[PDB]
Amino acid sequence: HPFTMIMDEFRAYDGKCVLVTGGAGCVGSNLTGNLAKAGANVIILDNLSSSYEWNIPEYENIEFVKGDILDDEVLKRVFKERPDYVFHLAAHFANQNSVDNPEKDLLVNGLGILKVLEYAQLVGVERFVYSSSGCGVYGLDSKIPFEEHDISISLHTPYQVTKLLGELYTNYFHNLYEMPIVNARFFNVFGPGEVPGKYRNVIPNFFYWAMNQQPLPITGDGSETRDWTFVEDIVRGLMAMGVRREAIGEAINLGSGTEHQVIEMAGIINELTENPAGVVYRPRRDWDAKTRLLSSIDKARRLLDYEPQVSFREGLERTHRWFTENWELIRKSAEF
Amino acid sequence: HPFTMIMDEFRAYDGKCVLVTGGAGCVGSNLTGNLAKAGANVIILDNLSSSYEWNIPEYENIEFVKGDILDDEVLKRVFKERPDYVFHLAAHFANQNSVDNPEKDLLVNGLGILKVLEYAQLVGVERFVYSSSGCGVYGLDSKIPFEEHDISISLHTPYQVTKLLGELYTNYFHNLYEMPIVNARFFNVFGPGEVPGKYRNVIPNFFYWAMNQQPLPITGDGSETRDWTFVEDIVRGLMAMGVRREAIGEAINLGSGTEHQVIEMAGIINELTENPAGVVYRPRRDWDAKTRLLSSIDKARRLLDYEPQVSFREGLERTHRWFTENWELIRKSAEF
Ligand SMILES: NC(=O)c1ccc[n+]([C@@H]2O[C@H](COP(=O)([O-])OP(=O)(O)OC[C@H]3O[C@@H](n4cnc5c(N)ncnc54)[C@H](O)[C@@H]3O)[C@@H](O)[C@H]2O)c1
Ligand SMILES: NC(=O)c1ccc[n+]([C@@H]2O[C@H](COP(=O)([O-])OP(=O)(O)OC[C@H]3O[C@@H](n4cnc5c(N)ncnc54)[C@H](O)[C@@H]3O)[C@@H](O)[C@H]2O)c1
Ligand SMILES: O=c1ccn([C@@H]2O[C@H](COP(=O)(O)OP(=O)(O)O)[C@@H](O)[C@H]2O)c(=O)[nH]1
Ligand SMILES: O=c1ccn([C@@H]2O[C@H](COP(=O)(O)OP(=O)(O)O)[C@@H](O)[C@H]2O)c(=O)[nH]1
Repeated sequence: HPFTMIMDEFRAYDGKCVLVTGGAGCVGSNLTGNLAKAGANVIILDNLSSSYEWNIPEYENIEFVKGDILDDEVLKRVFKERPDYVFHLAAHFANQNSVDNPEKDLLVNGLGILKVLEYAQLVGVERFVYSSSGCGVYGLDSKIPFEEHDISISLHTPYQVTKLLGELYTNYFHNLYEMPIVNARFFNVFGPGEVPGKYRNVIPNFFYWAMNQQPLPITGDGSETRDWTFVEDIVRGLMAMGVRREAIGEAINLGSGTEHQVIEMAGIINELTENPAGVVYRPRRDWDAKTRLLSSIDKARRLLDYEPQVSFREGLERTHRWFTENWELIRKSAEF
Repeated sequence: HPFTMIMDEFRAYDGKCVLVTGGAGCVGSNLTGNLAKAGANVIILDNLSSSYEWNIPEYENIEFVKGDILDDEVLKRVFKERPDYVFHLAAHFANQNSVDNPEKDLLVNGLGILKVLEYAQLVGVERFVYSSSGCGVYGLDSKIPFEEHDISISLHTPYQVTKLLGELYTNYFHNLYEMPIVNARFFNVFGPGEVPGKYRNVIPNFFYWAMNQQPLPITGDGSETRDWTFVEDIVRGLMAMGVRREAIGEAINLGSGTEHQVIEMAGIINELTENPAGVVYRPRRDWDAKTRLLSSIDKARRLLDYEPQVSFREGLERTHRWFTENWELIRKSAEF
């Protein structure tokens, strides 16, 4: 097998204490499962504001703490366990939600990461890994494909603003207090573990609508593109970031390095679900000025030996399977 | 006289309603005086957390509202007047204060500017001018002299972080809602109107100590440099930013474009005050990693016809005069 660094680099988590904020969500549920498999003791802190307790994997060594990253009482409760690793995935999500609710977005994404960083400073951590966003740091003035040095300060939603703000604070803690941080810049993550809903991503919403035989609403002309990254590839990146010394202090894109049109994505989902309803065209969402996103993943290749293992098609099949296996829980949980 | 654009460009403020948040402070007191002279009706919103009511100039057309930019009640009180211009100078100041009190710094600098921007959106403004910071947006990875495109996301204090955050939000309101914003990047402002104190700038603190015949404490070796910008030059820049259409959506350095050593600055102050106590050397402050600051002011030249009129020496003489004329008020007010 070629998977020597994926397997034995990660055994480094065995017996370690890992706090995952936002651990009941899409990336979090996948990450926490893999950490538990690697023998970590995992603490999830999540307020379930955009996630469901049933999504958390069932492992003896995962402890679920329902609470808010803005609440200093619960923060002391988890940080007195002295986590060796913090993966900070909790966030007010995402673009539209943030335009509607900019102050709550700042409190959760700004004051929330600041508090979590402050407690991490008090106890000391081997690593603090933050889920930043490609959309959040690359602007219309950034060249495609996006390289990590080529960030923008001219953004289109409060979510984008506060994703960058997170990097501003992790870099600050690194610079002044020598905290070993890593800034992961995710690109349109998808896969098992994202329940559909009003403020959620297009792929799970399209699966939900397609499986109710509804037409898929395309917000644009369909030629808009995204770099969609399968969640298990994201997780492999994150786990590498926790242990590689060369990741310390760095910002690193986690993407597929390929782009697909919205119309293709919709076609694949309709094909897999045997949806006869096709698509309908709607106007672009007003804040959606960045209609092409494509990452450069060469830095991740260099520092992490990161390489996506799952094709777009394979990813969508795995997503479909999760939908069919959990359809009743999803039906009940989805809030539009 | 050569001052045609300084004089008749600014008559544009005559009869206009101008809100100046942070208006009782150093830059604010100077700005509000000049706006009142130009015939503007001025509303100051200031909580006096680092300023004194005696500093506000006495003009019939200045209305002082004691209140907090985080308080939605007082925000409605000032914004129902329908200001034509907003100059947003209110800020939790500055580097050390922010390291000590990072959460309050974020609430004031982040949530505060967000709220003020939200109300400006509701009423509509001809211009929203924000006092960002050279120190806040240029890093160790930025080339000296600092040009406006060459920003950094790797900062050294929470104040630097939240100064950049302000630009992130003004750019957002410009991008999504077409708010006519301008981001002014000030470089080490000095002059009449800054009372000395624990968390204040070096020049007024040095005047206060020198006028008590105390040695001036140099935090470093004295070869550290700053681009010190006289407050009346800053004010001329700001007033141009309010009226020039070419400033809309732009980030622009307001500096002197020259650097001076700390040791020279100290020597001049000791000379003017006839201080016999000289200097003493202390360690660098731990967050003070940027020991050279120098702006490029060519963009301001191009867009605003900005040109500093007051030399470093002349500026320090004017500062000295303000100290001697207000010595008793300063003695009483200074909090160390
Ligand atoms: N999904 C993407 O395409 C994408 C892209 C870039 C970045 N990210 C980032 O990655 C992280 C995880 O994304 P995701 O897709 O799993 O989203 P998600 O919504 O599934 O996960 C976030 C979790 O945080 C929780 N949370 C929200 N506010 C909280 C608060 N105040 N206190 C505690 N918990 C709170 C939610 O309940 C949720 O379970 C987020 O930081 C997100 O911004 C995601
Ligand atoms: N002085 C400099 O060298 C420099 C450099 C770069 C940027 N700036 C920026 O320029 C602006 C003005 O600077 P300054 O030198 O006049 O500082 P200052 O402290 O004299 O002025 C700021 C004012 O804001 C007020 N304020 C603070 N918190 C408030 C709150 N929550 N609500 C309402 N009012 C509040 C203070 O009481 C004060 O009068 C600030 O935004 C500052 O960050 C200054
Ligand atoms: O109901 C939808 C939602 C999204 N999209 C398109 O899908 C792509 C990604 O949308 P998503 O909201 O998942 O992520 P983001 O826009 O934040 O990248 C964008 O081009 C959207 O215009 C769509 O066609 N229909
Ligand atoms: O008591 C002091 C305060 C400051 N400085 C020096 O003066 C310069 C500017 O300091 P200030 O705090 O005024 O502004 P900032 O450091 O935020 O630019 C820096 O090189 C400081 O090290 C000093 O020598 N003694």
